[PDB]
Amino acid sequence: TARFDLFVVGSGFFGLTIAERVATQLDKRVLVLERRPHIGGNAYSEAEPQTGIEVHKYGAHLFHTSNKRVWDYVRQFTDFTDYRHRVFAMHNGQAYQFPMGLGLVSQFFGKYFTPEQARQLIAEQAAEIDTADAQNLEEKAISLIGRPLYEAFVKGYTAKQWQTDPKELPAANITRLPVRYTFDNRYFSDTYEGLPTDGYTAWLQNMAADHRIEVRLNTDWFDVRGQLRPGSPAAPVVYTGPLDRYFDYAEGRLGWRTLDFEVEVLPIGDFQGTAVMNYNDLDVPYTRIHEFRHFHPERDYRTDKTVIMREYSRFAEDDDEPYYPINTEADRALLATYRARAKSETASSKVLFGGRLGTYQYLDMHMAIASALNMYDNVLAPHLRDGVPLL
Amino acid sequence: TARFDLFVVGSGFFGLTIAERVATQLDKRVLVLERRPHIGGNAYSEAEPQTGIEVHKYGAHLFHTSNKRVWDYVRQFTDFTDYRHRVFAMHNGQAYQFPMGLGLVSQFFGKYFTPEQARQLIAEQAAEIDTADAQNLEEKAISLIGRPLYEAFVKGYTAKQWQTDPKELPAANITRLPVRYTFDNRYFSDTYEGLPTDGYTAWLQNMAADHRIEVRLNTDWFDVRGQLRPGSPAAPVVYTGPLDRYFDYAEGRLGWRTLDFEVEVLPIGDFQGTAVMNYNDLDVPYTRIHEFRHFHPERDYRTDKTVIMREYSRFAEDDDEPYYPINTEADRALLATYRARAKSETASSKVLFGGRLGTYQYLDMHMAIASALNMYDNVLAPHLRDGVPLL
Ligand SMILES: Cc1cc2nc3c(=O)[nH]c(=O)nc-3n(C[C@H](O)[C@H](O)[C@H](O)COP(=O)(O)OP(=O)(O)OC[C@H]3O[C@@H](n4cnc5c(N)ncnc54)[C@H](O)[C@@H]3O)c2cc1C
Ligand SMILES: Cc1cc2nc3c(=O)[nH]c(=O)nc-3n(C[C@H](O)[C@H](O)[C@H](O)COP(=O)(O)OP(=O)(O)OC[C@H]3O[C@@H](n4cnc5c(N)ncnc54)[C@H](O)[C@@H]3O)c2cc1C
Ligand SMILES: O=c1ccn([C@@H]2O[C@H](COP(=O)(O)OP(=O)(O)O[C@H]3O[C@@H]([C@H](O)CO)C(F)(F)C3(F)F)[C@@H](O)[C@H]2O)c(=O)[nH]1
Ligand SMILES: O=c1ccn([C@@H]2O[C@H](COP(=O)(O)OP(=O)(O)O[C@H]3O[C@@H]([C@H](O)CO)C(F)(F)C3(F)F)[C@@H](O)[C@H]2O)c(=O)[nH]1
Repeated sequence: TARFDLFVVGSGFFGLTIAERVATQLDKRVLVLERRPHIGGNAYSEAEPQTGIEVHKYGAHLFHTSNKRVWDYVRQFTDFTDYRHRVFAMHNGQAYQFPMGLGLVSQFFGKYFTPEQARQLIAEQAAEIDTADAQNLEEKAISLIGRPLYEAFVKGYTAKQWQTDPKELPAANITRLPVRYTFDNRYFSDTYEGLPTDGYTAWLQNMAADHRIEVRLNTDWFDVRGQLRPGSPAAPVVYTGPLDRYFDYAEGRLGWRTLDFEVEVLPIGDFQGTAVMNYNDLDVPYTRIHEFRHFHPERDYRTDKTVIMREYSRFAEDDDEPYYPINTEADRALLATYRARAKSETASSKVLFGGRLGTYQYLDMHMAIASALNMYDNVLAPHLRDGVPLL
Repeated sequence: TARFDLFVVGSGFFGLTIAERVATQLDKRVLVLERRPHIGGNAYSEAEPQTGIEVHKYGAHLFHTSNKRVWDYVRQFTDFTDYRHRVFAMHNGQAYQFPMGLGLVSQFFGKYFTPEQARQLIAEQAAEIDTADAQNLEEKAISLIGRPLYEAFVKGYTAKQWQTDPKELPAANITRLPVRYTFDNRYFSDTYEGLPTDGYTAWLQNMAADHRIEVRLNTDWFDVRGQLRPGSPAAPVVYTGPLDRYFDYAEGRLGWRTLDFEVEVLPIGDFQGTAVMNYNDLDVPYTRIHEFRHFHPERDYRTDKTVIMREYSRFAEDDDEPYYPINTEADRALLATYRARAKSETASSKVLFGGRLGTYQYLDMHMAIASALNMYDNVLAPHLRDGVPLL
């Protein structure tokens, strides 16, 4: 009678987490529908033929979390390396330590500042706004690093990445970056961090490995939901695609940013001597450059070639794949509307919304996985197992 | 009849490794004689009363090795943290990335150099000498980092640390430092690295914990060897004290360097924002400064106080404790003599020589432990177990 117990739209970390938990902990059959030719969403990786180096096809993916439960969960499917992510910043022909630390300060200001002297210097340069009263990105950034540093490393980068007035961008975007007064130049500040030892695709394939999970690549949910759902009428639907696209943009177009990549194999062994180099100056079109050999130093790749990737940012069109939610005031207002329509869809046909795209949220991998675990624990499992309504 | 099966002089890592292996693997009674009030030699650590921060009393101790067997052995007695040692260098009022890397190069030379451009620049500045033909420290350093960088970060530091012409110092001293053309500023380049989770003293106390091992603090071997050895005539002696001091300096005085430390608790939470800051300029008397809170960031120490330690270097006197072997041509010549007298002592009264002091070798912890394992495997064990002579 009932073919599946649950439909999941999208095979990203949210979708796979949901699909894995349901199938493995509740002994239920889950159908996962993926539009792309591969699973894993933007986390999908692929070895470059010439060099053998693993390439994060949709931009650099670095896993990190302070959530012990998430860390323990993800380690069920993959090992993690010793890698600690660091970023350098290119400004006026000089490579700077990054982000905010004694390294960045001493370089940019020409002399060594003690932790105490550094705190005083920034406090002076952050006088025009206090951190608590920070409404947007521009105000919050200046309140944390000061206007001179904001001018040189934030204002330009933010322009290329968003093409939106920094006074209209959320403050949460800039607070993704740690603000320190030590020489610690770790780009993240979570307890647990590392790269998947055998790569991202292996990790992802292990999450969807269970026999009760079926994944259909090259399949849009909208093309087949008419045919599928009557086959399993009681089965709920977890949707992780673009939230506005789901309702045919009937309330308006949410602001998204999309990315274009240029992948190039170079006849030299080392291009920039580090994994990610940010480009903060507007005299260059790309936001940053990835050199993927530096992601996995524990592996010994060939030393005569190397793979680099330039990252370009622009507004997402109707045919584009959305990467970043812009989340301006207008966007947040429009989101509130779709939230209501999504809330209605949950009660009318048991359709759930989650993930970066499904919630218009600037989510990372760990945040997406944690979110999926919460939806499983508090919503999905009680429904599928104990009959409880989804609301 | 026979009280002990082996005498060990000195409770450093060599001595303890020897004592542990013999007692634990051969079921033999070992007496360890320590002159100091504590075990562990220079690796002894101690919590500072006000702050609670662990202080490496005899200078910063960072464990690292590429030897899998050593790593597996030491982990039997302690856990290791995630710590990766990094050093910054102070020169003309600016804090530099260190050692040789794209960080140091781009800072000191004012602009960003690509890995390829960096290799070319140094090759030009290292033209006066090729690395293979490097006889001493000065020549080897210039051949690896170039004369301008040698002038600014090596020549001055080496003067304060050795007070000896760099043309008379061994090349092995400068090759302790990694030479890179990436942004990797890890001060070491071994596979395994970290700090003892519960501190060095706990680690050391676990190695000497066995009931067949007796350690006598506050005891000089020379004071009691007359009384002890007839109590166990068949028992060999492993000596890890100063090699020249053993023979009453009868062949001459080996050149040593000793260290003086200044420990100060400051009413601020952070002094330099990093564990070790080198001071390469001669306008300051100390070689470097340690801030021990940065050694263990995983621990949460108080943020209103901090412990720092200034390191001063000088020649070791007859009453001083030797830290570094200088190993000049004259020193190596004198060492050859003591080697012969030591070789004679092995055949006349079964006295072995090992460790940093006992062999006049610039040894690290892992090298000292590896050395002790080799002496156990190839010399001590066959003797104590299979009667084989020590030669
Ligand atoms: C450039 C970049 C770098 C990042 N780096 C990091 C990092 O270093 N560390 C970190 O923790 N996070 C990072 N992130 C964030 C992270 O990638 C996201 O959290 C992650 O993609 C979460 O997956 P998601 O489940 O929200 O689904 P997503 O992976 O965003 O994709 C889900 C899938 O849904 C599918 N789909 C959509 N619509 C349909 C449909 N109609 N029918 C069928 N399938 C559909 C898509 O094919 C897509 O594959 C980065 C993001 C970007 C853009
Ligand atoms: C400032 C400094 C920093 C260092 N940092 C590192 C580091 O970061 N990482 C690393 O791997 N290595 C480091 N080292 C090197 C390391 O400390 C040595 O390898 C280590 O001390 C090895 O111990 P050892 O067994 O050779 O004996 P040592 O520890 O040098 O001491 C042995 C003991 O013999 C005892 N003794 C001597 N004579 C007598 C006697 N007549 N009677 C009784 N007892 C005697 C002494 O009391 C002494 O305690 C550092 C060394 C110094 C000086
Ligand atoms: O140099 C910078 C870096 C960030 N920012 C601002 O901060 C915002 C968020 O930065 P964030 O680094 O998290 O951007 P992201 O693409 O979401 O993060 C990604 O950036 C990669 C890389 O290490 C860093 O270059 C990454 F690892 F893939 C990432 F962190 F996921 C960004 O939109 C900018 O407005 C700057 O202004 N300047
Ligand atoms: O900045 C430097 C550093 C080293 N050198 C030269 O290199 C030689 C050896 O250096 P090395 O760092 O191993 O000296 P060491 O005291 O044996 O090493 C110790 O130095 C500590 C710290 O991190 C680095 O400041 C340490 F960790 F404790 C150490 F590595 F054990 C030194 O004698 C100098 O001649 C310089 O010229 N300049």
